[PDB]
Amino acid sequence: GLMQFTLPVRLCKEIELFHFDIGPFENMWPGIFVYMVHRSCGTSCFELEKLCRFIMSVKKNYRRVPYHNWKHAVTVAHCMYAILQNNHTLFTDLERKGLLIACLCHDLDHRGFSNSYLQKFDHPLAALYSTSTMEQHHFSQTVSILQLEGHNIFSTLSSSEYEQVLEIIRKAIIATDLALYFGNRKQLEEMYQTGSLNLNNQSHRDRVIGLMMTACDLCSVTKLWPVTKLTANDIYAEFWAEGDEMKKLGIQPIPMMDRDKKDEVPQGQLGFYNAVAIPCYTTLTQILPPTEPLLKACRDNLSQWEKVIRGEE
Ligand SMILES: O=c1ccn(-c2cccc(OC(F)(F)F)c2)nc1-c1ccnn1-c1cccc2ccccc12
Ligand SMILES: [Mg+2]
Ligand SMILES: [Zn+2]
Repeated sequence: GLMQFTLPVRLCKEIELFHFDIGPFENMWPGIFVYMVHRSCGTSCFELEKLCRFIMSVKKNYRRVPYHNWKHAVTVAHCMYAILQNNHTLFTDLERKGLLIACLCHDLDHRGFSNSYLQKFDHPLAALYSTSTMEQHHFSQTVSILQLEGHNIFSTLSSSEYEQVLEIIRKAIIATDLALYFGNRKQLEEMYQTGSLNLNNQSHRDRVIGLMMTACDLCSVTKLWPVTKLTANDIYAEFWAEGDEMKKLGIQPIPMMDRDKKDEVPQGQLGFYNAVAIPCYTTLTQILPPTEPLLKACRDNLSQWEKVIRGEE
């Protein structure tokens, strides 16, 4: 109860910023996460012993893939922590508890393959869940680990609150299906411009939480250029592996995933910042003004990719 997790000075300060990188020391990421729960939610909200057992089982269930790994889980949870701390009074005690857990678990047991590949391979998970295939898996895994012994970190919640928080986590995880993002932002933009957006409408909160989730999940594009540049390697290493597996099924993959078309990447990153990332942080800044740093940093990197194309690096 009196055991305040503290970080070294540079981490204690840099962690409050949106562009924080959690660094190369795996063994520190669990301390970083707990520190974020304690600051974001209270020393009270979870039982330190049960939390630690839960974190470690979740770590154990992320795989050794180039990008969709434990480090991504904790990076996405850090961004969410940054948003919650910069919007201190907009969110309930339960949302804060559930949203940091949703992010840590959002990519549980990812193998580095898109829903498309699962469908074209005819993976058993594609029979079980037709849409948002991996995302229903990730939630289903979160529920599994919650149900292990000494792992129920929500035990002190009523039956009501327990169902509300698991329903926050489910929508949160589902919303990381980028196919769902496009229509979700369209609707939030229209509600905001015609002034009908209302954070008491549970239907509207749900949409806003989904957009935060897209924003946290994309947050590699909001880091300082050297971090963004080096993460793109990890992202594309998974893309090229999936393309290889597409070719193995007798299917020319889209160029994004074709490793023979490495040369087309910088223009592909342009597409994605213009079509996906910039729109995402624009609409999110309109709803939650204090998240502006993510937009600025995203623009900064869009600009860094244009420099790549113009042979200035
Ligand atoms: O640089 C990029 C170029 C293209 N896509 C992309 C486009 C279209 C569908 C798409 O998802 C799919 F691969 F499942 F098909 C990814 N994403 C990124 C990117 C930047 C930061 N994160 N990130 C992501 C990399 C890999 C899975 C991501 C999943 C969701 C959001 C961002 C994901
Ligand atoms: Mg995912
Ligand atoms: Zn993710």
